[PDB]
Amino acid sequence: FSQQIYGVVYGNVTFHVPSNVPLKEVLWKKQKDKVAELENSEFRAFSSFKNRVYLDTVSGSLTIYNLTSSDEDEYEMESPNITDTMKFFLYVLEMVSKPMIYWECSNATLTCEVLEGTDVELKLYQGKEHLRSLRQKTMSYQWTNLRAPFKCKAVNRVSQESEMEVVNCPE
Ligand SMILES: *[C@@H]1O[C@H](CO)[C@@H](O)[C@H](O)[C@H]1NC(C)=O
Ligand SMILES: *[C@@H]1O[C@H](CO)[C@@H](O)[C@H](O)[C@H]1NC(C)=O
Ligand SMILES: *[C@@H]1O[C@H](CO)[C@@H](O)[C@H](O)[C@H]1NC(C)=O
Repeated sequence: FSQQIYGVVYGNVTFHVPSNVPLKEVLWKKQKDKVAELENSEFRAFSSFKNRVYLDTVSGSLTIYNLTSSDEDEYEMESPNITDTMKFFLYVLEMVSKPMIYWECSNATLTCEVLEGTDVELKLYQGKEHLRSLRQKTMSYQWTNLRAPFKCKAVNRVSQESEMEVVNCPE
């Protein structure tokens, strides 16, 4: 088992583990270090996870609260009567802010940019047409026409915001 999980800074995520036969004990590790456990009928969390994790005693599912970038990592769940691995790679992303659109009339160049966001992609549209996408926080485009306004969308795994603007240039 392997799973890709996307969380937001300061938010939380739950690593859902197949719930059938209740687990008697369960151990969660972040890389090779202990995160939390249900051992000998007692619960305990370790290091940075004390006070910010919840462990489902039935399924063994782990919930991590108040995510921070350091939390981005591979996590593994183990239980005595569970043969196979339960691996989860958690990515912690900051949400995108609203994109800004500006232009230069002289060289008919339109630029879109966005300040905040992790692994952001900017997508540009004019009318109902998707003109381009770039995995960057700034993207420029030389326009051929101004028959419709431009829409720029900033998107990442955990969020998205867009801005729409009409270009004002002398004909
Ligand atoms: C955990 O995140 C969810 C959305 O993913 C949110 O509804 C909830 O408020 C958060 N839990 C806590 C305790 O803040
Ligand atoms: C989350 O952690 C940050 C510091 O890293 C701080 O805002 C606070 O300790 C936590 N926030 C909440 C709502 O628990
Ligand atoms: C002109 O267009 C180029 C790209 O074609 C761009 O790099 C530049 O910022 C624009 N503005 C000016 C004043 O040249």
